[PDB]
Amino acid sequence: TTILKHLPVGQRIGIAFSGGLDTSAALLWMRQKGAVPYAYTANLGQPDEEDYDAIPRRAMEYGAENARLIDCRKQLVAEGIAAIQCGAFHNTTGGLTYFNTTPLGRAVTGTMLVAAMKEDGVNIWGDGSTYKGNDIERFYRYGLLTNAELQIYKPWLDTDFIDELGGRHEMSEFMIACGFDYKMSVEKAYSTDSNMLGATHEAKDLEYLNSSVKIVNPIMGVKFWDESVKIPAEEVTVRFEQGHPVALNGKTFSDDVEMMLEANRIGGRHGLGMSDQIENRIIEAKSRGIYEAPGMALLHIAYERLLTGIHNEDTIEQYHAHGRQLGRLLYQGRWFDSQALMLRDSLQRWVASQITGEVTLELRRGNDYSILNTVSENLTYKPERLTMEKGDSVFSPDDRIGQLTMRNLDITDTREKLFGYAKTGLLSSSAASGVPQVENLENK
Amino acid sequence: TTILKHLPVGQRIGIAFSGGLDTSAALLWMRQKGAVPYAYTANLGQPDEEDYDAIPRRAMEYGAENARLIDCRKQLVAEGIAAIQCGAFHNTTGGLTYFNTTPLGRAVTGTMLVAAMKEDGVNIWGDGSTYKGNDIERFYRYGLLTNAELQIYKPWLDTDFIDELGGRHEMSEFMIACGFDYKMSVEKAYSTDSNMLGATHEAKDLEYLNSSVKIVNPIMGVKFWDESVKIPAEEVTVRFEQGHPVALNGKTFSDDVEMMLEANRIGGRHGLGMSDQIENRIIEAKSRGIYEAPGMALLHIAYERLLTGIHNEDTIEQYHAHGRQLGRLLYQGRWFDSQALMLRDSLQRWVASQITGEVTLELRRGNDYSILNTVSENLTYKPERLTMEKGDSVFSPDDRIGQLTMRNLDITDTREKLFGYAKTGLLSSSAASGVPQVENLENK
Amino acid sequence: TTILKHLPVGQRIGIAFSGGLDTSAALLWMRQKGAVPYAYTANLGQPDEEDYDAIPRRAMEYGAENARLIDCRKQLVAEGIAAIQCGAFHNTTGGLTYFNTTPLGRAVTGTMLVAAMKEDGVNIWGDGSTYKGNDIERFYRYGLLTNAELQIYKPWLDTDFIDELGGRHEMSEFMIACGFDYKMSVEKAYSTDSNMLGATHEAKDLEYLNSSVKIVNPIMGVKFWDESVKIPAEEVTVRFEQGHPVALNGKTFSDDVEMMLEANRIGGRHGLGMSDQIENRIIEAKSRGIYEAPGMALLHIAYERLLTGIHNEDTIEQYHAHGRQLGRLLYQGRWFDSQALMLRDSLQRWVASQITGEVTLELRRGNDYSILNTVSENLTYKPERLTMEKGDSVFSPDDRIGQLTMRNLDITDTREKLFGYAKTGLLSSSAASGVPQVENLENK
Amino acid sequence: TTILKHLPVGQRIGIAFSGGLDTSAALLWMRQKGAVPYAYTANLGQPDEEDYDAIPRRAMEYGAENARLIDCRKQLVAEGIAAIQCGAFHNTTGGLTYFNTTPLGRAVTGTMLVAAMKEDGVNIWGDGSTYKGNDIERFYRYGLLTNAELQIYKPWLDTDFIDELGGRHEMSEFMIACGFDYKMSVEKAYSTDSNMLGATHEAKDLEYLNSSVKIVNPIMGVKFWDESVKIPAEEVTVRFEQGHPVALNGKTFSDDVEMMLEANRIGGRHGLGMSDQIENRIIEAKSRGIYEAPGMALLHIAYERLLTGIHNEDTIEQYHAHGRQLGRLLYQGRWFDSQALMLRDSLQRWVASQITGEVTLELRRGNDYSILNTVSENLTYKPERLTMEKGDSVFSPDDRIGQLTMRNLDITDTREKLFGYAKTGLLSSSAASGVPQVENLENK
Repeated sequence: TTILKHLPVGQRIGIAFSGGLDTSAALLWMRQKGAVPYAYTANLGQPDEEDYDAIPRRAMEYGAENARLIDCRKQLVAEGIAAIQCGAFHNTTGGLTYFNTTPLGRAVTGTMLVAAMKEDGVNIWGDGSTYKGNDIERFYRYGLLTNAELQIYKPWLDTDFIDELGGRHEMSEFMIACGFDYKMSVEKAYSTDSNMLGATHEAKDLEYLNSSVKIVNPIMGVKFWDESVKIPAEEVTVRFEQGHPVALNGKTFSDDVEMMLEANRIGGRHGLGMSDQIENRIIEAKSRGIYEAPGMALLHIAYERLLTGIHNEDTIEQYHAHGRQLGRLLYQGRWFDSQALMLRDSLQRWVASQITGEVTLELRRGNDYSILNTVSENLTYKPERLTMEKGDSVFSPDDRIGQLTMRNLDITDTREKLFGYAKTGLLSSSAASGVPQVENLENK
Repeated sequence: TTILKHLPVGQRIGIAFSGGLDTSAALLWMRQKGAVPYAYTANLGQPDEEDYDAIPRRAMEYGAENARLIDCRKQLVAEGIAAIQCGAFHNTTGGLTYFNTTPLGRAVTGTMLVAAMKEDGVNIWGDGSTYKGNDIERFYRYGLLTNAELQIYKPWLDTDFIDELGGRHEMSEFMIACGFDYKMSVEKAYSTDSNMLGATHEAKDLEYLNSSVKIVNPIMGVKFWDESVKIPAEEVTVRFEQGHPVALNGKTFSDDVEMMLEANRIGGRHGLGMSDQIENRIIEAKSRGIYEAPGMALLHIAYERLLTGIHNEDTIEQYHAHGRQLGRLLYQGRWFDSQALMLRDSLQRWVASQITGEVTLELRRGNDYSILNTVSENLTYKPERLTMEKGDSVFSPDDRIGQLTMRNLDITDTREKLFGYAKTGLLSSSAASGVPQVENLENK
Repeated sequence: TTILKHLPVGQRIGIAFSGGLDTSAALLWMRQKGAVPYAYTANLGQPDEEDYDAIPRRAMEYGAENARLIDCRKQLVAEGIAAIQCGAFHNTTGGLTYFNTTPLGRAVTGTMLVAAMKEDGVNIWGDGSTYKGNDIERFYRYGLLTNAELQIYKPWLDTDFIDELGGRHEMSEFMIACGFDYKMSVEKAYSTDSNMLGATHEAKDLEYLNSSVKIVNPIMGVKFWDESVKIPAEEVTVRFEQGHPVALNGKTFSDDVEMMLEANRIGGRHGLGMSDQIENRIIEAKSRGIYEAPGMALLHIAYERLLTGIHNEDTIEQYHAHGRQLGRLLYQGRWFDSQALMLRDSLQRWVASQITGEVTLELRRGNDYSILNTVSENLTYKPERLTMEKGDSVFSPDDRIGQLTMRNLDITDTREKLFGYAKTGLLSSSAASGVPQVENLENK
Repeated sequence: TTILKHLPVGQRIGIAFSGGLDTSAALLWMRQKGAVPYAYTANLGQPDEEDYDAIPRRAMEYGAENARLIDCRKQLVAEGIAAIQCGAFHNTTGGLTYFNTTPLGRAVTGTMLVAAMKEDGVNIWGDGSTYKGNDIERFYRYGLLTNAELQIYKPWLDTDFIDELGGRHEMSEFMIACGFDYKMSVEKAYSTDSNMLGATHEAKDLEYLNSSVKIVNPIMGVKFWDESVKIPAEEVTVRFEQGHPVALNGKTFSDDVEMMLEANRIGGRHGLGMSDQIENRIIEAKSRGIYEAPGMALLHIAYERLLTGIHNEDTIEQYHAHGRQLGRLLYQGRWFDSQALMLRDSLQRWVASQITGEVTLELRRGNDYSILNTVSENLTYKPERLTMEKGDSVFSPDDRIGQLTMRNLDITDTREKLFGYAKTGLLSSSAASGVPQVENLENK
């Protein structure tokens, strides 16, 4: 059996230990009931975390056999950069994009923490991810891809667990009954999950479509919708070498994690990258979220502007189509499946490899920015190529006339189709007024 | 022969008469050389045109046999609304979109003015569209689809024409030599083409990638990048009935043209919808443009937000894929070809028909706005459906466990593929650190 | 609760009564245990059924409250024709195709029999479809789409049912213990499911990949692989009007069911349309089947040959892409979902509507046939259009030279990309020998 | 200027010297008029060529400065194998496929012969490919990608050439007037172009759709449609290692050219792989051809059968979609463009790399064959996985019930859409009879 519904007494069980009430109470309870819990805390460069080292120590205090801090920043940023290179984003509204930051975080922690558990002889993961979300499924696959012998204990399937730690208040009472003066965090009107690529806000009041970003206190940027917050316009340069982001404002970095942290600071000052999406969950039901990803947004804008100046139309269209499809697979927890790897590897090799260049932007408030300059030794755009100024052209007016004439047979075929569609009722006429009129409900 | 290189003396020739120097000098010249020109001016609701009635009168004064004002506003707005319903936009940069406003305008005028010419027994169109642009090709097909017997005279293929009206100065001198005290318009640092769906700015200084929107004086909106321009935040509501935009700020309109003019006013106050694109022309070479489309942008944002709250994932993905493909066909001048009609009709019938609802936005500067509310009697998003509050769920925790178990065989297959790809060199390992590592250049 | 695990005593329960041992024993058992079963038999024009009227009478004899014969032939053939018009087939191997005949049959019976049950005040369906197949899921959705109040009783979830009717032998013993001298059918080396569109053979010895079509006794055609079976070559004509198949061998029919029965006879004489597929089930695991669909294959060949002579390339490619996607949705039981309806309606309206014409074939053995003639008043293929004979061409040699020159800028860009890819290691060189060499494992 | 319309007197000009009347007369004429022609003959393993060495000697006799035999077999077969691995075939009719053998041949010779010319200081190619075909465009790009300084002389643009060598008879008379007792080949009712991957037959009587394969004398196989030709059934095995075809009938080869020649012999004995296609040319007008490719067909069937037993559904669908798109690019002469390389490299790396296995077939006549066995150490199909025999399953009946329940919310949404579409007129009803009825012309 892969899924365990009862606490495996006397056995080693791993817990992805965040340090919050849920994992603190669960770890203490698992130790108290006879299991041997091992805690693993992922360093994800969370914007609202200032003391990762204190977390494993809290796990030991609550009963962990051993507690480790697993650094996942390097891997997280590497996958985030791959996602930018592939345009692996599928939830967009009016062009505004969610950068799939939670899905990227899960691909990294679901594999890395289970690998750390395996290394320690821990083959059971006590994962509390809930039954209505996407993470329960993402963690299930990533964990099993990493350890074929993995078993997953879902505490909420254990009646003994539910009877004692059924909610926040029960858990708080439990900690106190166990001798720990636990202090709960201040309640918010929504729930937040974050990593150094982005933050997601959902649930509670954000379940209502008449709530908006205004109820959120951003953790990676400023409240740009508040007129009293001063945000001076700022010029910023983003430079890539073979698809890899290497410099911001003319400066290079010791590693990609430092680069991403600076991208976040720059975008954050403006509130760049925030969006509000209604999305389709893996289970085919909709949820709503508010998102932040300042650095990812900054890199995305510059990367796409260079793409438009370097690649041909067929290639750009394959980037958009394959990237969206890849974004959906990423969201589904299938980032390492063959159908995703084949799209990601393709886009990195043939599209991203040629993205060498620099884009200059002026950032103002929120998503309001302007492109100021675009340069690249690989540009196929050239000011002289299609200019009507001066002269000297690769093709002549007579050449274009020949190209137009080559369209004649197909134009005749299309006209004949218009007559055919009018005869079969799909068009009112192939003309009337001149413009063909399609016969459907939207034709007023 | 379809294309004529010599002025057809003694024959009727139609001219799409804009009223500018080029069409004024060409019409006068064609009359002077023995042809019988007929002028057709399209009323396109251009933002920078205040006196359409004066244009046909100027055509008569310069030599037109007859001059007509053909109203194309109703048809233009109908096609613009269809484009919104279909998401028929393919040039996007970092999510910012060009609304294909010139391609829509050409589909309407290329067919309507040629139909008006045919009605008057005019079977030759003297069209000066240039040899390096997209319009020469769009007009060629739309014209021939409308009139199988159409011939197109390209003045720039006529050496006599070039010898006399080779440039702006030659044309100006010609008007004066012909007895007309012609007054040229003030020169700008770029060229503009517009209609009531949008304005495009290109050429001259905009050919350089280090020029930006700041050199443009917007004609449909304000200079939002200028801090001295005051733009108060504004709440706006956009309501649709079966995919059709029917109310703005709770008010309905006498017709769709009035609706679009109000959408433009609202978005215009904020500079909503402006973008800067490097695009691929039909001839496979790149050009650069600055675009305005305030009303189209406002409707697009609201339409997509409703789409995300109403349709399932497969359907939304077909809207994005088919809409982009349709946008490319529209740009190519193939809006009435079978491959475009089949996508447009499909999206209107099955996607747009269910878009009944209202979206509330707060518009600030440029593209910076926030979504404040989303309502629809057709929403499939419901706050109660996936909430962890209260209780009562359509599926249980045990149900989700079963769904996860059904993934086991495919998860095993994927793990086996990871081992297989590591063996064949595509992955460093199926793990190392835990995260599979793809073997390509972007892997640092 | 939608799914019921216990027999609903005293309530009306509908059974899709095939007349075999499984449904005979289940109906008798349900009556014996206190339920009130209503039997519904679908007339699907099964090739191996000679007495549909006897079935409802057998249901009454075994305990049915009422038993009805629901004719589904007209609807089945209508959906089969729609599938041909849309090329809604996704499981192909080396070009050989499975015509999704079981998925079409389920869409029709899942909706029609539940509608018949609802009409009779029966809101519970006792459906034995098994837990490992595709049908359990197809019937579940089609049933619930038709009756929102439907509950589905799965007998195999009832321990009392399993204890008594656990297998074929137990069921046979049960019938006898209940007073019925039941005579089981002769056992075969595989299982068969059929309707007038096609027959599927799977399970038992067909689970082994070293078994082949040779172990199957075809029920819609002859054993064409057996040299001793004589099959004279046969000329056949298939004619369509606006996408609808109307004549075979110059003869018309009283209705589409008669047409399809004749198509099956013609193809059947040759064994046309048989295939062997390894396919992916809805649950993401593979199964193997042997298939027959003589009439569907005959119509498919003629329809596609006309498509190639009538439609442009973009349109043909949309037919292939959208048709495959639609085939997958059909297989998933999503034939009536928005994402499927939008593809099916599109293809019927814009692709099928223009398919008017006739194709002549010579059928020999199995899939070996030749196309002998293709005619259509809508052909865009014309022998004179691209012939090098005589003369008179719509475009001239000079015109083609101009069209070639228009490719120059993009050719330069591609060459530059080849140099760029060689520099970044994706190509060995942009040349070596002359042919660019891609750097991957398949490059020997 | 890239294209030359006049013979470049005193300059070196390369000719792709086939040895037929056209290239013999053209080379002699070019020498006679003052140019310095260099002949290049591609060894393409043509099925109807028995003496390649005699060709360069004939070129010298007619006036070549130097004449070389360039072996292109290794490169041709490498690209043919890549095409099989990628399913790069887009012209299919009823599942029957054209294997893009001419497009593959042109990609290889267009680059290799121009590279050979460049190596010899020859920067002008006298290429007679005609103005109405696809090759003029394929050769133009492949040549210019290989040599940026290439100029192409089209003899048919030279009036002096046309005046003297306007047709077959004029050319024959020319050879004789120049002192060569030239003997023309026997005339056929169609034209043929071939290489070791396949042969194409077109033009003359094949321009008429009432002509058929029966007028063709196959050059790579037998006349399988002729009952008097005896073709015994034959068992054949095809084995792949990591996507590469390595053994036929249990035997390996010294190189891939020998392997392909044996594949051709095996398929040829049966006439496997012949098809008749109406296709869309690059210029958007249709042509008709008869095709042969026995070896390619044999490898394609085995490769796809293994694909279906090894890869998941998303991956197989990407293979079909990306492969067709790649086939169209190959046909267009864009095999080395970024948009093609990105699809080809992707499919080779992630799809083909896992195709290790062996398929056994029984070949009979033409396309009539049966699959007899399928084996692979990489199969994800397993007879035990979904069998209802014995027991022991990875998922239980209860697990499937949970998976079904997870569909409930989306099923409700779809039902609601059916009601919505009936209300807006797209469906007659969400039911009537039970089956939803789409409101379009094909609904009888």
